[PDB]
Amino acid sequence: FNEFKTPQIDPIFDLYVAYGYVVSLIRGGAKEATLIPHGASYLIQTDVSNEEFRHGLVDALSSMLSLHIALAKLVSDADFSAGANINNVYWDSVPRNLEKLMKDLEKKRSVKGTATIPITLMPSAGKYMLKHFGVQGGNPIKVDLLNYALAWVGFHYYTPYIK
DNA sequence: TAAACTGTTACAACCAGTTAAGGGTTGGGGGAAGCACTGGGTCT
Repeated sequence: FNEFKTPQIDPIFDLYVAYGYVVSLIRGGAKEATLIPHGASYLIQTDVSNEEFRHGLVDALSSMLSLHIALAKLVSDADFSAGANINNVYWDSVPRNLEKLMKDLEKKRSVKGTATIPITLMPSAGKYMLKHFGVQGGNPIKVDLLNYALAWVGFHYYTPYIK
């Protein structure tokens, strides 16, 4: 077994990245696996280290890009781009994020940077956050690229939305 | 000089007959179903 560790942020985005983990594992096999909910941890029990998790993730990401291209800068009708996203800036940030993910996680190498977190994935996300008196010039909260992609795939594939 | 004795207190028939107990006609029209105010990202 591997006991894939999942960081704790909030039981909305954390459940989204858990959905991404479980969908990536079920994509490509991963038999005799289970999901153990720990309030917010939402851990996975599977007997594999990393082969089929990569296979399922790349398959799901290829399907993501295909759906984005099929749907119509690079605004489309995709759920993960404009079907649920309320910001016009997201309609262009999602294509570039997916393109960067394609350029990064295809030659068997890890990620190198991070990304912002949107309202749809986590309602508690915003560029203005106070610490003691006021807010900063940027956003202290950041999400890893792999975690961001898994949250995106979980949001588009699992949670339902009404527009 | 006395102060109603007694059989009797209605019988019998019958105790609504029929007919219909709404007929019709319309069962919300017609408008609107939040107007703004608060914008979140990515860059210089």
